Amino acid sequence: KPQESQLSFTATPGSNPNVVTLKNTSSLKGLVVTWDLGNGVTAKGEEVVASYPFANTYTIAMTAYNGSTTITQTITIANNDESQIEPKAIILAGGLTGSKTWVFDRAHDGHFGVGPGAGNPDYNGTPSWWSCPAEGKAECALYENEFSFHLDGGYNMTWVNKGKIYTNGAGKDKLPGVATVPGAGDFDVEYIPKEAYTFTVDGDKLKLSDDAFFGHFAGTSTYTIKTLNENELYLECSSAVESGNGWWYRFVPKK
Ligand SMILES: OC[C@H]1O[C@@H](O[C@H]2[C@H](O)[C@@H](O)[C@H](O[C@@H]3[C@@H](O)[C@H](O)O[C@H](CO)[C@H]3O)O[C@@H]2CO)[C@H](O)[C@@H](O)[C@@H]1O
Repeated sequence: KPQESQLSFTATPGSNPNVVTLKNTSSLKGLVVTWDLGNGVTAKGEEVVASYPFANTYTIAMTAYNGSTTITQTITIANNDESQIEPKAIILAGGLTGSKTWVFDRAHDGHFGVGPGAGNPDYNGTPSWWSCPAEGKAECALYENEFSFHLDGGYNMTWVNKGKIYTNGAGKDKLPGVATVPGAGDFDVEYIPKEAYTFTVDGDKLKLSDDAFFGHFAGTSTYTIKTLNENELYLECSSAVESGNGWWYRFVPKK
């Protein structure tokens, strides 16, 4: 078996420093070397390239075979690479650094609503059963739920509330927390968010990790992005607890 002393490699950042060339420099000749690039990718070859969209420290492992022996180094990637990051994620986060908090558009009509959902034969693309007037859900927990997006190591999201989410009878029946009836009707349900979440954006699909939802519980973590720009995030979702019911939500930046 190779001796940890016999083995070496270089990790050289390119003109794009998020793309790193890994080269076997070991004191023994014609070993077979495999790599763990620290980013979920493994490779085999004397010289391979690794790409890291996100600023972080990463552990690279080279394994030489004659037996097998493994050595590691850490690399620091200094800055997020916009060329390898989902563009809509950067709008959600307000940029490649920092964070951006989004809140219900409570001051304008139509920031929450319900209608035939996209699989329903009556779908018309709008919350045609009920559309919330400005401040219509002031008297419940709905507007206390705020969502922060940030690209600190990955597609990260922070969910803050004051310990409650808003839902209806169908939703309350799927959640363990105590339910209360607030001034706006339906149900507040005790629900404490996890300290950290992730998200994915694939085309117009926004998915939240760990069964998260945008303050209003309808049994799904999948949203359809209808509008996303620096001033507005307009979402549809399809209820998993009331077949064929669709919900609409409009978020704007926290001021
Ligand atoms: O048109 C029949 C259609 O109605 C669905 O139920 C709707 C109902 O029409 C809406 O009036 C109702 O709106 C609720 C608001 O009045 C309330 O103030 O706020 C809550 C949100 O907190 C609104 O839900 O919504 C229900 C859907 O939840 C039926 O479900 C559907 O089967 C039927 O075809």
